[PDB]
Amino acid sequence: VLSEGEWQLVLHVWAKVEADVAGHGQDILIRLFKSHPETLEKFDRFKHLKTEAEMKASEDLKKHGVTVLTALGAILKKKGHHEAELKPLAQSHATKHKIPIKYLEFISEAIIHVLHSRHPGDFGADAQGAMNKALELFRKDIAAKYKELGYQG
Ligand code: HEM
Repeated sequence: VLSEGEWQLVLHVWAKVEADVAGHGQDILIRLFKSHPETLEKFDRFKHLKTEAEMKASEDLKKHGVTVLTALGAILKKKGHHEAELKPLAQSHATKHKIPIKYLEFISEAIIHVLHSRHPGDFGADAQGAMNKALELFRKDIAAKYKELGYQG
């Protein structure tokens, strides 16, 4: 359970993201795909992309980055009271997209890295720890739904 002070740190940096949702989504997906290429293989939509320059030039990838970060921002702004938002995401990512929990750990690392690059003054260690906690809570609650459905592994 995050404290109120931890949530304020999370949402203070997140408010900085929402000024350029699409640029953050590109950086985060690109980092994810470069750092963990098995993740790219889960997107039929993106698996033709073989270079970082091709990734950066894809408008469809940029669109999907906005989809991802819009869903995550709606979850973070619930401060843990996010059952209604996680249900459908857990269900589609477990049963349709077939995304292991571990890949959610990978994208959490990419989110943290990109927020540190773009917002260092609002993402010192206290905020990095709080955001780590927020993303861990996201994964914990998604993993419980995966387990229900038979996909925790
Ligand atoms: C912060 C974590 C994530 C969030 C908030 C998120 C959010 C979303 C949303 C909102 C959609 C569209 C609606 C739906 O299908 O449920 C989507 C689609 C999808 N997601 Fe994620 N996602 C996350 C992580 C991942 C990861 C790590 C992967 C793969 C490694 C992944 C793979 C996919 C795929 C394959 C689709 C369908 C894309 C398409 O072909 O249109 N997601 N995600």
